[PDB]
Amino acid sequence: PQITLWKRPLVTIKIGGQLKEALLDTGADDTVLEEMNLPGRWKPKMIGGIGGFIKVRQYDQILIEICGHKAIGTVLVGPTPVNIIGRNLLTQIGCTLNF
Amino acid sequence: PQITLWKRPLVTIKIGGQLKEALLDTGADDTVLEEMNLPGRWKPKMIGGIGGFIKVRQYDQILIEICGHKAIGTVLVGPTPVNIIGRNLLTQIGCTLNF
Ligand SMILES: CC[C@H](C)CN(C[C@@H](O)[C@H](Cc1ccccc1)NC(=O)O[C@H]1CO[C@H]2OCC[C@H]21)S(=O)(=O)c1ccc2c(c1)OCO2
Repeated sequence: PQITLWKRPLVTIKIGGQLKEALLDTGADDTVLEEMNLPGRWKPKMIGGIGGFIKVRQYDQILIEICGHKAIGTVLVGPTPVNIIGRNLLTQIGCTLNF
Repeated sequence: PQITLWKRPLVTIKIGGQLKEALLDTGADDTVLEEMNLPGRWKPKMIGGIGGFIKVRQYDQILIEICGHKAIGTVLVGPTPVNIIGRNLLTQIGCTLNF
């Protein structure tokens, strides 16, 4: 579909058997999800933005379905205020900026 | 143009008569630029990112040119890690997400 930017580009996603709302974020290198209990191994990471850094847990090869489009890649989990779909997964669903 | 997301969506902007590089950031409500000298008056404001809240200078009705597209809107100036173009200006140049 085509999504205008009058409002936040929030879409429904499916990850780890849960439906959530997440931001399609072209400014996010990586995908960062609100705190959740995912199984499997992980490694710690820190990611920076406005206000400083947050500590996150990095899971690899995590499947996420975005508006019916399937994608699999690295997913960071930590105390983010919002679910953020980053470019690592946006590329996989064929998302582009257009103007 | 149609911009894929395998790289950061970085573009050249023109503000205050000076060229800079900025990130098209659909996950940002507002446009936030690194510390710089801008003409006109400003008001102190606070914005929160992933890592917390920062102090910024708010400039209203500022002319910015993005990839040759003219916009006039609010521009926040403060200690952001990257020049980011937010939805307040992305809408003015006709930007949409598509997949
Ligand atoms: C360094 C470039 C940006 C600041 C990076 N951010 C993505 C933004 O889209 C962020 C995503 C975002 C959105 C809401 C809350 C927290 C983070 N939005 C943001 O900070 O916008 C602010 C300015 O406008 C205001 O509206 C939204 C917040 C304000 S981020 O969330 O900090 C981020 C996400 C994934 C990352 C990462 C940083 O490092 C590598 O992987």
